[PDB]
Order: sequence, then C-alpha cells, then structure tokens
Amino acid sequence: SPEALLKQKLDMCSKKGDVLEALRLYDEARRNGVQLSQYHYNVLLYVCSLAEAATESSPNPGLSRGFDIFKQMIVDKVVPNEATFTNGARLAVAKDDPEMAFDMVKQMKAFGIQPRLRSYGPALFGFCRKGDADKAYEVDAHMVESEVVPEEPELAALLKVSMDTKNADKVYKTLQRLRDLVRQVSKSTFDMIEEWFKSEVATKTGVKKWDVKKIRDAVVSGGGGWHGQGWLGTGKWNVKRTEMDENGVCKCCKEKLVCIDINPVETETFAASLTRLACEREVKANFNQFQEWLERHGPFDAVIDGANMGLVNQRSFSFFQLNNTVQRCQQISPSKRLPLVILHKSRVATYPKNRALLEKWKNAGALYATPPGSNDDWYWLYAAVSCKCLLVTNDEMRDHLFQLLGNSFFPRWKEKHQVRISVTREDGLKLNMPPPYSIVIQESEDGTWHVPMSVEDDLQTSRQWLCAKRSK
Ligand SMILES: *C1=CC(=O)c2cccc(O)c2C1=O
Ligand SMILES: [Cl-]
Ligand SMILES: [Cl-]
Ligand SMILES: [Mn+2]
Ligand SMILES: [Zn+2]
Repeated sequence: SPEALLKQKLDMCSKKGDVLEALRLYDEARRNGVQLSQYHYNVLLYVCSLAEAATESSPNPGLSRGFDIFKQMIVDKVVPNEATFTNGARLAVAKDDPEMAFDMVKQMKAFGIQPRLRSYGPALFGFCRKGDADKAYEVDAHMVESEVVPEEPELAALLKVSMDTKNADKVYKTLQRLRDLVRQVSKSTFDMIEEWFKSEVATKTGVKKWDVKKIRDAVVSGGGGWHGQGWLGTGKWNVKRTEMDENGVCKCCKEKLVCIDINPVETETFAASLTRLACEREVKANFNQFQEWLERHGPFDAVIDGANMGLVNQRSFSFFQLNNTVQRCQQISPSKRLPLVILHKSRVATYPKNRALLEKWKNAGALYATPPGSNDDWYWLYAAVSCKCLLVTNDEMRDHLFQLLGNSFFPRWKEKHQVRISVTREDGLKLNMPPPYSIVIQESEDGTWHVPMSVEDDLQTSRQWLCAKRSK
C-alpha cells in the first residue's frame, strides 16, 4: 500500500536523521497523489526539527520547509495528537524565531485547534530572551484567551521581561499570578524576586497615601493573605532572607503569616475527580468495594499509609515503626480513635502477636487490606479526603501518578492534612503536624511581602523565605 510504504520510509528517515530524504519523499508523495495522514506529518515535523538554524547563510531547507509542512498539515484539516504539538514545538525551538513560533499557535487557533502549553513556550521564551515585553504580553494574552494556564517557567520569563522593561505594574501582576498558581518558588525565581525588591525601579515605585478600607475589603474578598491593590509604601525595600518560626512568625519583621482557608466546594470537586481517577486505574469493583467498606466504618481522625510507615528509612518493613505510628496517632486523637491503617493484603506477618494485632485492628474497624494488584495510594488518599482527616505518610506525593492530581488544590490540601514522621536518637519517633499558617507568597495589608522558596522536604531542609518590607 502507498501510504504504508511512505510511513515505512519516513520511519527510516527519522531513525537516521535523513532530512533531505524525508523532504524528497514528501515531494514524491505529492507527485504520486498519496494523501499524508496524522502519522506521516508527525514524522516530518520531527525530522525537520533536526536541521540547524543557519548563521552564515539564508536558512536551510530543513527548517524552512518544516514550517511550510506544518502550514500544509493544518490546511488539510488533519487532527493533531500529542506528538503533533511536541514535534511542532521542537521545530519552533530549532528555528529560534519567536514570531514564526507565535504564527504556528495563531494558525492552530484560526482552524479551531486548542494549543498546548509547550506550543506557546518557543514564542514566549523567544520574545522574553530578546527583551521584547510587548510581544511577550501578546503571547500571554493569547494563552489567557485560549485558557492555557502558565506554569512557573512562563511566569518567571514574564517577571524577568517586566523587570527588564521597568514595568512595575506587570511585575506586581506577575507576582500575584505566582502566588495564585505556584505558591512557592524555585531558587531561580526566588533570586529574581529578590533582585526586583532590591532594584531602583522597586525603590521608586509606590504610594504614600491609600484607602485602608479598600485594602481591608480586598483582603476579605481574595480569600486571605493578599489584597492585589498595588504596591504600597515608598522608598527603599529592606529585603532579607529569613525563616518562619513554627507559628508562622517572620524572624526578620515579626509579622504573623496567615492561614488561608480551603473552600469546601473545591474539596468536593477534588473528591469527585479523585474517585473518577481511581476507578480508571484500579479494577472498578475493587475500588468500589473499598468505598462501600469506608461508608460502613469510621469515624476516623487519621489515615495511615501503612507501607510508607513500615518502610521509610528502613532496610526492610518495620512492624515496630508502623505500630509506634498507630499508637502515637491514637494518643493525639481527642477521643483515642485508632487511625485507619491501609496496607496491601500481602502484608496482613511473621511474629504471631504482630499478626494478631493486625487482625485486632481489622476487627476494630481500623484496617483495610487492599486487594491483589491494587495500587494502595488511591485507597489512603481517598480515605483521608473523604473522612476530612489527617493523612500520615512521608510520601512526597508529587511524582508519577500524583501528577494526575494537579498543582493547585492538591498541594494546598496536603499542607493542611499531611502528617510526616521523623526519628531522632534522643527522642524516637515524632509526628510533624500541619503548619498553623499557609506556606505561600503573602502580601500584607501594609504592603509587606513574604515569599517562600520551594523545597523537596521542609523537615530535612529549613525553608528560606524572602521578607520585603519598606524601610519607612
Ligand atoms: C491554619 C491555621 C491554623 O490555626 C491551623 C490549626 C490546626 C491545623 C491547621 O491545618 C491549621 C491551619 O491550616
Ligand atoms: Cl469528632
Ligand atoms: Cl502483648
Ligand atoms: Mn505507596
Ligand atoms: Zn518579615
């Protein structure tokens, strides 16, 4: 078959990086009357993206024809899959021309195609590299219109280009988007925010007088921890790297950070999504059987990830560590409820009194053994969300399938619900409880900023904050 042969030969072109041959096969296909499909185009886009951008000549046919191929693919009305967007972006990156990259996203839009975050990257990051804030903000407006939500790298580039063009309003807006969407910032973003607050433009942007009641109302309206009404105060910012004490009090300025509530409606929506996700990945009847069991049990004050409590910092499963955690959770329960222990059925062992205790927990309504083949993470997570209670795990809950849970609601929920264990020689096992404040960029009523750095494990490493406070 002619289409199957083209596929065969383009696959070989891809495997060898033979761009001049792929372009001859593409043309030969036009001359032969062979219709290209989604798959054919996706190989061509990949193959074309391997061509270099020409510094010492007019651009090479590889990238030049690649953009013509992308334009023809869209004109044919072939449906893009995830490899189309990825390969389209690789081409844009190779060309290193943000205007042409932005033209690709404009083309998609004009033919009713929803662009992906990675399609915008080459455009946004290209314009930001050139210091062209105006085009960067056009690309940003285009994303907002298309409902593609930026991540930290896009916001960081927007912040940097705003700083470069001395645009204090855009710096302010971008910092609010970082607060809203990212909460805690990477090292590179943290350093960039510090540079902003110490800069001349920051020193010279401000207001001496403002309506304290308009600030008050925006604080109530926003959910807490910010107001969004603009830079306040005047003069130089005193900018220090610092820490919060266990109560959320800044060690530099003594401001008490606030605790931001989670709207119960968001929690309901999240619980429904979690249930849907769990049923897609588990055997539906297994997960449903747990849901039915959970409805008949409780109440619970805590849910334990049994595997994690047994295994964290251990060379093999420690019944001691599991059992010590159960006991300690029961002790902090106001009515001494056993925590709900979630374990794999293969665990539920070798010492008779330990097996007897596991069976006693089960008989007390405080243990569920997840079935053969299951991923027990869905079970303890659904349990803690549904019971609105503490979740005891040292799992960071960020990688692999935890990415399916998103980066807005879930990190906020974790912060309020996750209990982690730590062990010392002097004291043994400790429960580390949720903080009494929210670890998020905060803007106070008087215009003081506290910016938290993102870290892997905030019990291992002491989290650095920026305190930016006007010196007058
Ligand atoms: C925010 C404030 C607070 O006082 C508190 C107390 C106990 C448990 C919490 O999660 C919180 C909180 O998130
Ligand atoms: Cl209660
Ligand atoms: Cl005993
Ligand atoms: Mn697990
Ligand atoms: Zn402070």
